[PDB]
Amino acid sequence: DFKKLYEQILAENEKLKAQLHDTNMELTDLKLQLEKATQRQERF
Amino acid sequence: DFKKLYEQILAENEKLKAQLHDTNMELTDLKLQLEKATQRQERF
Repeated sequence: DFKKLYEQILAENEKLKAQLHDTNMELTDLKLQLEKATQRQERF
Repeated sequence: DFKKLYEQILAENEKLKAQLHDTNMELTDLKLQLEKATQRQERF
């Protein structure tokens, strides 16, 4: 009856790991386009 | 013990909810300014 609570939140938690990574890949495309569009900030 | 079972995954699910939201807003920042032909951003 609690085995399912584990399954529900963990299924979502996995998805949250994947969707963040997906939104990070867009953000990484955008920092790449940044340093191509301009000089960009040189923190690293 | 199952009360912690919920809280362990759900606290991580919370963390994931927060950081994704930040990556969404800063992606919308990065996207907006980028194509506007930006120089620098603050993000965080």
